[PDB]
Amino acid sequence: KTHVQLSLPVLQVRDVLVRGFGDSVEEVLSEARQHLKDGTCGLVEVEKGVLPQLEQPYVFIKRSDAAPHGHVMVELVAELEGIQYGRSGETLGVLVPHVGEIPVAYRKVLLRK
Repeated sequence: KTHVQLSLPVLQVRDVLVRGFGDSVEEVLSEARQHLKDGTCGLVEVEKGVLPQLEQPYVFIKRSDAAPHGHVMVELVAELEGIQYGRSGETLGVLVPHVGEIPVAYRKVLLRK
């Protein structure tokens, strides 16, 4: 299927134990997609102070359309040293590995795969 419905655990930034997916733009998009498929991907909502507490390259989910069954359609965009790889809409948050942290909420999305 070209899209998959997921419900992503929303994590507080200071609880995150593994603060990024890897060391290159290509690796972090790859690992983010793998973790989404395996159900081991969390979401950190971006506010002042958040991104400097996480590791670059970043992987964002961004809105890709103006929302079936409650799930916002999203796509992945990576960022490294101020340059983004991908072009999309408003950021819904930054993706990180989930390794058991307790979430504050869940965010329903329809992920373009």
